[PDB]
Amino acid sequence: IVGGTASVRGEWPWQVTLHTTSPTQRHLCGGSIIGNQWILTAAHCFYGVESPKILRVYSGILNQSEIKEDTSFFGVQEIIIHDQYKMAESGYDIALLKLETTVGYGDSQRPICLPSKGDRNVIYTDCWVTGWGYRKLRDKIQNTLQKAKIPLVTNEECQKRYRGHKITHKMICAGYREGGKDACKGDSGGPLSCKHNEVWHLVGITSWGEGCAQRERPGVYTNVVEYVDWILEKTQAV
Ligand SMILES: NCc1ccc(Cl)cc1CNC(=O)N[C@@H](Cc1ccccc1)c1nc(-c2ccc3c(N)n[nH]c3c2)c(Cl)[nH]1
Repeated sequence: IVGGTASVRGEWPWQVTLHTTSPTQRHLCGGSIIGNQWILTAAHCFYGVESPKILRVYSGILNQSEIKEDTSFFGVQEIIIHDQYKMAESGYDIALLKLETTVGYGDSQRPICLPSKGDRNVIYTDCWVTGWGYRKLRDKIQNTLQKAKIPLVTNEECQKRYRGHKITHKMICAGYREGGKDACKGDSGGPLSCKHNEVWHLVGITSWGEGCAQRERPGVYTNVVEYVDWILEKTQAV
């Protein structure tokens, strides 16, 4: 996160750190708890990932330093990538992780509500992007979970900012015209959480952008409301 601040413990209890153990254990992507066996993240995170056996999900983490060999985690039973997904810039940048065991809910880990079908017409004015990603273009993964409030941008306005790309309604953008606050390297897969009627909703999935927090370059997010049926299809399968 560029231009953000340290989060308070328990502030984003749906935020997870997805680690890889191949070749060395390290943070790979952000993610969100949406169910007691389900993590919602970005499909691009799994480029070259041949097995879910190399993945570890850590919930209830403020600081990456809390993760040691003895730290409990959730194994991944299955990686579910949207089957229309080709690349982040083309959309369908969404994936589900089916966990091997059940997340016990508490004040350190709980699910975030998915947007409602009716909420496609609602205007969110209180949106936050969270993660352990870089604070600048050339940096390292941050110890403490960072947060930054970002305004949503219309599709039309986002499309003017990305000449040469096709910004679909399955994408949602967020950023300041002058830049300064955004997601950066290591934040992808994480949430864009918006508070409306005292309830947090998973409005976006950190997907892609041209650089980090650049002037007239909004962050591009998977528009979660456009995938609620896909999420229900994969999580509510008979
Ligand atoms: N252009 C930035 C931008 C701006 C606004 C918005 Cl909304 C989205 C984005 C996108 N921001 C991303 O996170 N992009 C992902 C893409 C990607 C995901 C997974 C694997 C490969 C590529 C990314 N993650 C890392 C990364 C991961 C882990 C570590 C680590 N342990 N050390 N260093 C790291 C660095 C890099 Cl580099 N790039």
